Amino acid sequence: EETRELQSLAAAVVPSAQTLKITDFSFSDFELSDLETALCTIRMFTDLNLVQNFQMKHEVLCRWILSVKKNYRKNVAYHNWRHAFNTAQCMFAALKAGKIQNKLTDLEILALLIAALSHDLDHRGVNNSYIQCHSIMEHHHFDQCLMILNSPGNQILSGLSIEEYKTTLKIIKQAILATDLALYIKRRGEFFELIRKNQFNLEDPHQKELFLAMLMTACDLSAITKPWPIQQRIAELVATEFFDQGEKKNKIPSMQVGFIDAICLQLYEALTHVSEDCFPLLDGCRKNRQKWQALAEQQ
Ligand SMILES: O=c1c2c(F)cccc2oc2c(Cc3ccc4c(c3)OCO4)[nH]c(-c3nccs3)c12
Ligand SMILES: [Mg+2]
Repeated sequence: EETRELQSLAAAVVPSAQTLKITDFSFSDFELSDLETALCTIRMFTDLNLVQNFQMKHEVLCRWILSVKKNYRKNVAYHNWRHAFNTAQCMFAALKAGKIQNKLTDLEILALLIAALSHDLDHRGVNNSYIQCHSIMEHHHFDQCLMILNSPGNQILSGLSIEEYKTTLKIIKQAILATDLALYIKRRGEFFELIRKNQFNLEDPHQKELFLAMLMTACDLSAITKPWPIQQRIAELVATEFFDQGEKKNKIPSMQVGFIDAICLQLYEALTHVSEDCFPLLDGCRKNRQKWQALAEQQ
């Protein structure tokens, strides 16, 4: 039963962030059970002071994490719980190892972590896009997020005041909507020009919101930064979703270089200017570009 999964999770000991390796940008989840990802997720909340500062009951958080996990589709090859889990893991690593934690409020951190885990809820697959611009899919991901956040027993934000709740919901909404790459493509120019001119200032509310959005995209796409054998396997999953609805290997390397140049490099370059300790994401992205390019030239 589902409630048997909850007992095991609620009862278990949550090992530290160091043991779980969740502070490392190089993190991988291929060796982890579903239960183990749920533990790493508890430790993320815990070591960001979110359980303390917003008074989350253990039983509620556990049930919430499991509800979230249930609302991804495992038959979808890439856009599933593991991608969401990894996205949140990258957010955690960017906050701790990347030293972004200090540049944000606790409400912003809570919203990003929840948004990261929720940002692709009930995704059907890039191909399976039959419904019934304005970023329609991300609106549905947020609706799912909200539906779970309001479910009996899953209300991890009950400890917030009414004002804190509405702010956090606003930030969560913005953050999930930022994972539409069309919005990323539309807003990134400003971010890059504000970093190029040395005019970047997080005290400005508009520039904070813009940064929260760019951070979300950095985490969402961070599989492109992983060590080569991890990257290859995650590329393989993406390909299974893009093709097989669940000669081929000729074109893949060139596309990966195309995607890195078009979307990824500038973002990770920009993020590194904001905080130098996020360099490993840029570095890992460059190393993967080198490797795909070598394959693209017929190695
Ligand atoms: O995460 C993405 C990705 C995305 F998020 C949103 C939109 C497009 C994307 O394309 C991606 C490629 C390029 C690509 C495009 C089409 C393909 C393909 C590879 O293989 C088969 O068909 N690589 C990755 C990753 N690779 C590693 C981690 S993320 C992709
Ligand atoms: Mg998405």
